[PDB]
Amino acid sequence: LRVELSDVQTEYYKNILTKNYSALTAGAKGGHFSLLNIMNELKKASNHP
DNA sequence: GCCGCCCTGGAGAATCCCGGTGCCGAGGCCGCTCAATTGGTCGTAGACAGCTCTAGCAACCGCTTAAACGCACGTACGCGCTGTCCCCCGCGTTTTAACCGCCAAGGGGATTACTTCCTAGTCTCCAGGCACGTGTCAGATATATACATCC
Repeated sequence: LRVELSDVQTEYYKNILTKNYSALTAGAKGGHFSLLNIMNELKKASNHP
């Protein structure tokens, strides 16, 4: 069963794939986003934001 | 009538202020002058691309087991109080040497300019030392088997 993505999933996917550390931080107080293992973060974004 | 004592006024000298002129610190100007700038040439340091192989990383598993953690108890030590005595501090007095200003000549060392030559950079060629891989060999280790012996 192939299902589409939400808007949050799509914006997280384009933020990870076109790396946007300033945009990926946004409202986070810590701001510690790790983009080592890009494809694992892509799978995490495809599963749940 | 003559002589001595108290009260009050104007002129001579000291002081504050201002102007003209000379001296100290600093900045503008000028002159030398050597090092930064400009322009041109060329070699190569590094950026870029490409392929191969190994380490790291996120997130999960499973097993073991030793380290971590929590708790209770107990007692040793940190800490506070008190005494005591001794040694350091404050002060007065006396000494003394640091400090500054002086010879007296001479050598050491910093510059400026010059000469010379030995030695280290550079280039070319070559060979052997270092790094890596492997065959072989002697010392260390484990067991197979035979002989003396106690029950």
